[PDB]
Parts: sequence; C-alpha cells; structure tokens
Amino acid sequence: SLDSRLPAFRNLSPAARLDHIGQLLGLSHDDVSLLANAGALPMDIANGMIENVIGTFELPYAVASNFQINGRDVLVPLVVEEPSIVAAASYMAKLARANGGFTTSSSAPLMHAQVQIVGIQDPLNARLSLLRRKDEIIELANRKDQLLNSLGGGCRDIEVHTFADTPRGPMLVAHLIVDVRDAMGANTVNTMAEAVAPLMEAITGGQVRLRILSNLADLRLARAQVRITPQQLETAEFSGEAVIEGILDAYAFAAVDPYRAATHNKGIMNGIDPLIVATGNDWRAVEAGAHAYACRSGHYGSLTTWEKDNNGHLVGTLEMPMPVGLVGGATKTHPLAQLSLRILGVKTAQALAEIAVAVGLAQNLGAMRALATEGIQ
Amino acid sequence: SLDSRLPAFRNLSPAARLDHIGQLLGLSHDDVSLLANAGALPMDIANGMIENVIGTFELPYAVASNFQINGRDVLVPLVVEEPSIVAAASYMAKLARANGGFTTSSSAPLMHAQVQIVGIQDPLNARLSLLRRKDEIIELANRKDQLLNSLGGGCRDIEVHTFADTPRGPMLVAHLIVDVRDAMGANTVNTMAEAVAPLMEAITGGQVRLRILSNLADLRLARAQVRITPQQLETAEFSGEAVIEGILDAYAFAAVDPYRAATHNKGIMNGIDPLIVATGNDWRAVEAGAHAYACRSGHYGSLTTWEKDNNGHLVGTLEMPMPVGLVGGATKTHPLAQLSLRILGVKTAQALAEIAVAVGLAQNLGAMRALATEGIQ
Ligand SMILES: CC(C)(COP(=O)(O)OP(=O)(O)OC[C@H]1O[C@@H](n2cnc3c(N)ncnc32)[C@H](O)[C@@H]1OP(=O)(O)O)[C@@H](O)C(=O)NCCC(=O)NCCS[C@@H](O)C[C@@](C)(O)CC(=O)O
Ligand SMILES: C[C@](O)(CC(=O)O)CC(O)O
Repeated sequence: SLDSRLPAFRNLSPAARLDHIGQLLGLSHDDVSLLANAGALPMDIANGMIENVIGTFELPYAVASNFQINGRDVLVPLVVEEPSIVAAASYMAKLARANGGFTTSSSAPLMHAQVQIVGIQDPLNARLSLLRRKDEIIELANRKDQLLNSLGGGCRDIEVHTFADTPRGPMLVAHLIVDVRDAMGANTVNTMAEAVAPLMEAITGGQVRLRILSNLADLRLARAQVRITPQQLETAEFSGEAVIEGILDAYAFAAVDPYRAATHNKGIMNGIDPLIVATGNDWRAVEAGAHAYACRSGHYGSLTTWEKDNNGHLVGTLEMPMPVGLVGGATKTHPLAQLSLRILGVKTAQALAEIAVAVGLAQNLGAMRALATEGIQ
Repeated sequence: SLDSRLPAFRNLSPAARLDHIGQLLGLSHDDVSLLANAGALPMDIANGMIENVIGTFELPYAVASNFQINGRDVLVPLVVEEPSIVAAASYMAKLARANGGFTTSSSAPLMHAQVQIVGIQDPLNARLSLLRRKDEIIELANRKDQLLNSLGGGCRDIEVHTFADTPRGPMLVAHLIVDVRDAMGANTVNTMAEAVAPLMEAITGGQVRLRILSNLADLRLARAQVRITPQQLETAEFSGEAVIEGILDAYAFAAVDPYRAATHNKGIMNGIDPLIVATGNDWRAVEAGAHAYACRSGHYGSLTTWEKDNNGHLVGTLEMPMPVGLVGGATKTHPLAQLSLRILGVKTAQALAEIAVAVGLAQNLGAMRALATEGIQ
C-alpha cells in the first residue's frame, strides 16, 4: 500500500512535503492543519503537562523517507536540532530497501518493578520464602488494574535477587515481571510494587525501602536487521568491498574502546531519541536503558553489531531495551504526538519499538559510512 | 541581587509567571514576546536546521525555582514532557538554600579528538613515534584554529592508546586533548583531527581511518555539592534522621545493582537533559557521556554520591562529564536558546555545565527523598 520513497522530498518546501505526506496517508484536513500555524500544543495542555510553565519551546519536526519494516513501508517522524541525522537515516533506509528493507522483532512488553527490602537477618532464606509464595504475590499485584488485565497484560512472574555485600547490610530485591501492553509502564509497575510491599514485608520480616520500576528494561527488547551490498557502498575513491571492510574496522574499534563506543552509541540515539520525542515519549528512559544495556558485560561496548556474511554483504543488527508507549502522558495529550502515531501507523507499542531500533541501526550505519569513506585531507 | 524563590509560582498562570520572570530580569517587551506567543523558531530557521522538515514540535518551557549556585540565585529554564520533574527540582533547591545552596566547580573545557590508525604491524612502536613528535602535532592542530587559541583555547596535549590485538588487526588511537572554551566542541575538534591525520600517517607509516570526537568527555568534568539537615527531611511519619538513613540505603542499592543504578541515573538526567534542550544543546551527547562515565570502573553504578557527614547531615555530590556550549550547534540559531542563556546569566560554557550538575543533583535527591518516604506514587 504505502510508498515511503518520497521522491525529491529533501528539495521540496515544508508545505509541499506535508502535502505529499497527507496524500500518501489520507490525512484529514484537521490533521494537516495542525502544521498550518505555530502553536499546535495549546497552552492549557502545556500548563497541565509539567510545572511552572511559562511558554513552549519548538524543535524542527521532520519525516525520514524510505523506511520499510518487515516488508511494509513506513514514514518516520523525528524531532531534533542537529543536522545530517534525518538525511543519513533516509539514505541508509533507501539502500536497505534494495535488500528487503529492515527486518524486526521484539519481545513482549515486559517491565521490572523492584521492591528493595533491608534489615533481613536471613535474606537468602527469605528469598526462598518469597519464591514459594510466588502465586500469592502475583495475584495481589494483579488485583487492582482491571483494565490492564482485560487488555492481556499484568504481572506474569517474580524473580528475587540478593546483594549480600553492601555497606548498608544485606539487601533482598524482588522483581515483579509485568506485561504493560501499550504503555511505557512506569505508573503501572510502580503501583504494583507499592501494592505488594506489605505482603513481601510480612513474608521476609524486613523493611521495604524502594518500590520502583527499573529502567534497565532488558526483558523488553526490540531487534532490527539490515543488509547492504558492496555495489551500493562504492564511492569515487573506494570500492564497495573496501568500504565494507572500513565499516567492520570502525565497528571493531567501538567494540574495544569505550571512548569510541560512547560516540558510536550516541549516533544510534541520534536516530532513536527524535522518534521518542516525536511520539511524546520519555527519552531519558530510553537513553538509560540503552547505555546501561551496552555495559551489561562489564565492558561498555557497541549496541549494534556489524559483520560480513558469506556472500560478502554487510549485515547489521541492533538489539536493545526499548520501553515506549502509545498511551500515557504527552503521547496522548500532545496533538502532534497523536499525529506522529497516525503518520507511523503503529498499532502496538512494540511495533513502535521495532521502528525505533530500525532507525537507530540506520543512523549508526550512516554515521559509520561517512566516517569510513572520508578522504584524508 | 536576583531572588530566585519565585513566590507562589506554582499557582500563577503561565502569563503571570512570564511577567514576573520578565520583571526580575529586566527583560524587554520583545524578549517576553518570544515566550508569550507561539512560533519563536520561524520555519525558515527550522527548515535550515535539519532535513525533510514539515513543521515544528513544541514541548513546554518551564522555570525551576529556588536554585542558588556558589551563593548566587539562578533561574533555570527546563524543556521536557514529564510531570513532577520541575516541582521536585524546585523543592530540593528550596531545601538546599537553607544550607548554602549548591557549591560547584569544573575542569577546563577539554575534549578528546580520536584519530584511529590501522595498517601497521608495529602499533606499539608507532605510538612512541607519535609521542616523540607530539609538539609538532599539537602545533599543526593549533594552526587550524587561530581564533580559538586567541580566545584562550586550543590543543593542549596528545595521548596515544593501542589495541595491538583486535579481531580486525592492530590499531592505535591518538587523542588530541583540546580546550574548546565556550563550544561543546565537536566540530572544533573534528577539524583538528582531520588536519593532523596526514602528519600522523607520515610519522607512523599507517593509514588513518576514523577522525572524530569522543563523547566520553571525561576531561570535561563539572562538580556540584549539596547539604541537607535532618530537620528539613522530617515528615509526619518519619524522623528526618530516619529519612537520611533511608536515602543512604537507596544510594547503596544503586551502587551495587545496575537495575537500580540505571533508574537512579535516569532521574539525574530528568533534571539535566531539559536544561540541555532549553539551551539548544545536544542532549544525546550529554546522555552518552553520562552513562558511559557511570561504568568506567567496570561496573555500571551511580553518578551521584550520598553520605552523612560528622554533624549527621546528608551530603551529596555529582561529578560527571558535561560538554555543553554557548556557541556552536543550535545554541545560537534558536532564539529561545539565546533567551534561556539570558535567563540563566551564564557567561561561559563551564558556568552552564555547573548549573547542569547542580540541577541533576537536586533531581536525584528529590527522587530518592520521595522513594524513601511516601513513595513516588
Ligand atoms: C514536589 C512534589 C511533586 C510534591 O511536593 P509535596 O506535596 O510533597 O510538598 P509541597 O509542600 O506541596 O511543595 C514543596 C515544594 O515543591 C515545589 N512544588 C511542589 N508542588 C509544585 C508544583 N505543582 N509546581 C511547582 N513547584 C511545586 C515547590 O517548590 C514547593 O515549595 P513551596 O512550599 O510551595 O514554596 C514531591 O512529591 C516530590 O518531590 N516528588 C518526587 C517527584 C520526582 O522525583 N519526579 C521525578 C520524575 S519520576 C521518574 O521519571 C524518575 C524516578 C523517580 O524513577 C527516578 C528514580 O527512580 O530515582
Ligand atoms: C558522527 C557522530 O559523532 C556519530 C559517530 O561518531 O558515530 C554523531 C554526530 O552527532 O556527531
């Protein structure tokens, strides 16, 4: 159906760009008019969104072209201040289309709720007392949020970890594992963590302290793949084969050197965070999950991978935590976050997460390609 | 002197808040008009900032109250979508004022430019060749930006790192260490890395690949301290002494468990990134430097520290990379970034960096204090 190629888009006026988007999507007049004039976020909404509001602050709102996800073309809205990002994403997506576009998958939308318990004399024994009573705790967690349960989410499981060696004594930390459906999940799981805390306290005999989600959302992973052939990467100076080898050298550099990995992953987030902003979502949560995950091994490394396959084609992956929502907060109340969701066509939060990692992978590829092909001056 | 306490700000309308800010600072009618009306970022500017622009996207623009930095009251603009951030930062700043406010310092604005060298069988020897000729390399770097040197910046040093055994062969990586004065520094140091590459090839006999800044800006540190007394933290349910103990428990939990540290550090960036956005700065760069620094030890831990001093008072620190500019990127392009810098009063980029880490420290304190008393919900 949709054709995201957007021929000539980069050279069109903003008004003509918006008209072409509107035709492809069948946008209503009200939708297009959200960009007829500045001020689409009414001040009454802005004033209800955060505290001490005195006005609004604009960033450019753009659409990356050419993206295709599991064979379906998609248009990607992005909000950011920095040049080259949107063009690089668009151009790498153009190259990806020739080899099948981006292929994506994701896990269920599972989030951790931590419950921290201090002052237990026998924490290792208390862990087993909690695990034996897992079903009772899960049932309690699922008591209140009737809507979530009806929609196919809810607390699925508990894990319990112990930290024997802290300067503040031993700590037991229970994790509720919660399917949050189309929410990012923080209010859902924080509510459950506060709800089960008295019962955990009764089972363990400790004092509950923190009841709080984890932003290291490593059970809520999204995955993207891309493939590029050497003919597509040939430049005036370098064969495509040589460019592929240069990109592999750049990847190996990021995998060994944290000073490079930080910059390399920053480029991924140049692609991802503007889509988070465009959909009214929390970009600090996505950033923290991204970079903490990059150093889960004890070494801060690259979130993407880059290889050559047995045909000599460049293949990239991005697998990372990606907690986002279609509901909640500004995603619902900002008229342009709703328009962004309309432009994307996503029907679940995990579908939005899959587009996010495709854009992050495309952005990293574009950044590496530029650096690997620039002549010595 | 300016008074940042902003009486009843929480309950004034956006218009009345803006009028009061304008009166405190002596803003002109035309400056106040930039926030009183939508559209301060005109489309010809937005269309020139990034590619494929179709419009602009607003976030609320707020001011946190009560902040005081090295004895001087400071108004802090913040652009973000999530509720309770601005309120919690203002609340914690209120408490800090009673004990001297926030005390800050920072290093010189030093940034790394990486120059990756491949193609030689003797990287360990080539590193010494580069160090032997380091003055010649530094002089060439500095010939490329005479204005920066006159402004008191420039390349100060080089350091060279080797990776003799990678899966892609031997590499060595030179770092130019560059004082970038009031810029974030990326374009400034990339230019120097390009300029020295041919000399580094001549010295080493190798091939230069990547020439690029590092976002792990660990020579560009900003520092903040805060102190809170137990009487300030007493609640109806908890003695202030008990709250202090509970905050130390929360800190120890972040220091041992990355699932908590990621969330703890996310709470810091809730305060920092909105100031970065409000000043037209690159928040992906600040995020990447923050989270990579947090795992420099081989364990992803807390950016802040929390302790109790000899008087029983709670004392907090935040020391972290903080690469921001007053010039460069979009700092000058966005009329409201310029207005933010006027509201802040900052005259150097390191002064902005110091305010950023004070806000981050305040934000973390606010999150932990709520989690250690009634809970975040
Ligand atoms: C502040 C609260 C939201 C409510 O305050 P309250 O009711 O207790 O006391 P109050 O006597 O009424 O007000 C005390 C002072 O607060 C300011 N103030 C109060 N309300 C105001 C308002 N509406 N407008 C303006 N200024 C207001 C104002 O300065 C006021 O002073 P005032 O006397 O008026 O001159 C508090 O619950 C509090 O901090 N909660 C913590 C919230 C928090 O951290 N959010 C972070 C985001 S979540 C997540 O992304 C991060 C994380 C948690 O996961 C991170 C992690 O896990 O680590
Ligand atoms: C090219 C960039 O530095 C990413 C990278 O180096 O891979 C990102 C840009 O914002 O500077």
